[PDB]
Amino acid sequence: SFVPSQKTYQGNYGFHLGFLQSGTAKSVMCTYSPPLNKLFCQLAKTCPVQLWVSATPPAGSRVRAMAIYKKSQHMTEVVRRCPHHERCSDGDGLAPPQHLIRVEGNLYPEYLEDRQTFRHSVVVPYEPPEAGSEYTTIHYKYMCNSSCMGGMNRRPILTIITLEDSSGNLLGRDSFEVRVCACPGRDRRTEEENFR
Repeated sequence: SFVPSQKTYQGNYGFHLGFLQSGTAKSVMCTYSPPLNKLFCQLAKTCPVQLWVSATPPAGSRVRAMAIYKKSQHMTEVVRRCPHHERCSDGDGLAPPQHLIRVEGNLYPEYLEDRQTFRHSVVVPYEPPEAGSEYTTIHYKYMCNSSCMGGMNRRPILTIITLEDSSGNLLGRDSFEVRVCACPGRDRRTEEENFR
């Protein structure tokens, strides 16, 4: 499958991502590492992701989330949930069972499959920040740990977030690596130490 672009592009609206500082306590369900530009999260737990812009994009703007494998040998393979998780009864009535990335806390998600590449993505309308806020938050959930294919260790993934207009045209792009794991706080500390 043709590999989607992962090139960061702030664009005309200075679009980029942000993440709350969550620390590395073993109780943390989701934590982001700036040095690794990597999100560590527990299976099916909500992950707040921040959207920042220098100016509000036009009406009808949309935000798409798509996962792609990080290893070159895996890049052309569509990221899907493991057969077991897909068969698991955890559906919310909105997301097809095969989708790895889901949105929580948004009334308007659209779960899509590209007719050519077969890649999945989930899109929600872009909304400006709430009063007193400089960013907008979208809550994502990763519904599979890829345990059936060697886990995140063998099958690391990246999430590509794109700001788009109502017709699907690119307005901005950013991305981050994601590791679904048992103890996010522990994994981050270990990987950051290893990085050093």
